[PDB]
Amino acid sequence: MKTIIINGVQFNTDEDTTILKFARDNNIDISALCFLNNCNNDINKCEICTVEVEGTGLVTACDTLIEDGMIINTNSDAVNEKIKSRISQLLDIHEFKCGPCNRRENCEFLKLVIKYKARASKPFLPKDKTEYVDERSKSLTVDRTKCLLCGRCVNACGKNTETYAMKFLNKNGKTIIGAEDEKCFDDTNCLLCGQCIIACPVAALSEKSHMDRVKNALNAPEKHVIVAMAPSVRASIGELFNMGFGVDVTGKIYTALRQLGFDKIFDINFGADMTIMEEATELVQRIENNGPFPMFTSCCPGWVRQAENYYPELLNNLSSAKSPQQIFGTASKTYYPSISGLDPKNVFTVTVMPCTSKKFEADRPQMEKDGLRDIDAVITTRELAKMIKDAKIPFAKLEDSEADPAMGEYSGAGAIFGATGGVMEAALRSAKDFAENAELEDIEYKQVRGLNGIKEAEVEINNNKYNVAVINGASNLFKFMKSGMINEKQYHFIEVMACHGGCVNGGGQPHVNPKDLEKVDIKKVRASVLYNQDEHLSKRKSHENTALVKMYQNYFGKPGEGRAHEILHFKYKK
Ligand code: SF4
Ligand code: SF4
Ligand code: SF4
Ligand code: SF4
Ligand code: FES
Repeated sequence: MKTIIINGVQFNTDEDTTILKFARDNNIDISALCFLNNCNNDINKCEICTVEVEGTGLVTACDTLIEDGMIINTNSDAVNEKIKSRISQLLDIHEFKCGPCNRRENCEFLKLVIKYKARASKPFLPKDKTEYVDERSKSLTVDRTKCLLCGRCVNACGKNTETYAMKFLNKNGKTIIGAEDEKCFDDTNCLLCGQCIIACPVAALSEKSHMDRVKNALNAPEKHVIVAMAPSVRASIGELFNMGFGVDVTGKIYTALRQLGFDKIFDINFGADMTIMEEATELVQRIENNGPFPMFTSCCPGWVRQAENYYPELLNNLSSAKSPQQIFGTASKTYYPSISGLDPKNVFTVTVMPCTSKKFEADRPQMEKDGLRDIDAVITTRELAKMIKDAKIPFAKLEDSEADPAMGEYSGAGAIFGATGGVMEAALRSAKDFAENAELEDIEYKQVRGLNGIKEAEVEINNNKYNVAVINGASNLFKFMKSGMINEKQYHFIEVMACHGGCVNGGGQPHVNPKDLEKVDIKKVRASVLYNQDEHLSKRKSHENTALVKMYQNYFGKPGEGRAHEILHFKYKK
């Protein structure tokens, strides 16, 4: 029993832990800023977690271990004035104009300024932002008038991806963050996964806006504007409307989209089922052809960039199926006209994604046919929330509506795509029926679910054994390759997601404050929505999607051949 005193209350504990963590454990208020992902900003520590230890002085609670005999005061005048001082110093480098700011409603810094009634010694009022802003990327943007130089993005990049594509740079004698050599991120090894954005406490890192593309298309009378959301959006956007965590808001989204004026409400889960039709078919062909193995998924553009940038020799092993977004988009410019009378050139296709890398994918030059882009705009979950709020739509009390079914129906296999191992599970449900010419009732592959960084399973397909792996996060791809794990056995099919937890933890998702992250397992809670959908859907195999089956039978023919192979696939040369 360590005996410690905090603010004159006695605690007895066997724990070995920091002052911050014990304080959070025991409902004692200590502020923190740079501490995230189980670090601090090791050079240039923020000191916002300052406390007083009697007999020692002011210490940073986030990395100071409790010890027997400790007497700690978290709220003395000397403590508070130190913290207020540090915040004041940050205000001197911060353009404090919250009105038009994209983090106005959930900013960690604003909360601290209010809490400590901090004041700049000199307001920072840059009158040329162009010098502080980098909007070159198709996916990320930087506004250094907001940057606290807290290093959370640098550490998050390193931990989540191990690319270290986000760096501290010396620019003109001054420290900034940015890409290697202050290049555009896209021109570096960066995956464009946005985990750096998710780690940022302020509006310094953001997604590259596609809001003007959307606005202009909705305002163009001749454009017919389709919208379709990713699996994960329905499991997360409610967080930005005060509804809490793990709330299924699918039906409210469809209603909001109609109120925003979109012409057709479809769903990327339909594209997920399409990807499975193509990719399960391809896997069966590879089985019949004795390879080449392994086949890797190709639906995560962060992973595609990782392969391009670090494992180009694996590109010909990637599934040729387009991702759900791009396969959907392709069909929206071909099949959808065929059942509507729309001129394909007037269809404008918008997706809503939990992802920043999806904007790069959509903008890839060859992701088009007959001069028509597969996908014309990609907005993140955050961008859609802003749109809904700007339109004054009372989201939390909307009535549910349904999608337009022709490219809107989805199976429970497509529904689970947004969680790590979801693609794998979905794919196996169709590949085993396909390979065995059977309709199997046993379809749950729990072995590939959950938050382990690398997962594996042995699957029997048509009386032979196959090995599959699920790589959960870009850093785990590096581990899997570098460790040689990939050689313990012949792998046949491998899912890779760049974001840990899969797309539910993508870089376009709602920010979560670090204290909530401490009490809510965001990856699991968001994923649970998706798995619950699967449990209640009447179709749980992609090839049982009735609108999809109609689409292949009337328009595309059989997967992996004919029209489908010719326009629903994409291969990477580099
Ligand atoms: S980053 Fe935060 S404190 Fe700074 S202007 Fe935006 S909302 Fe205000
Ligand atoms: S987008 Fe991903 S890889 Fe690039 S700097 Fe951010 S966290 Fe690192
Ligand atoms: S961009 Fe954001 S996370 Fe990175 S150092 Fe600046 S304030 Fe911190
Ligand atoms: S895991 Fe999903 S959100 Fe993350 S980069 Fe890949 S596609 Fe995007
Ligand atoms: S939160 Fe402890 S030094 Fe930054």
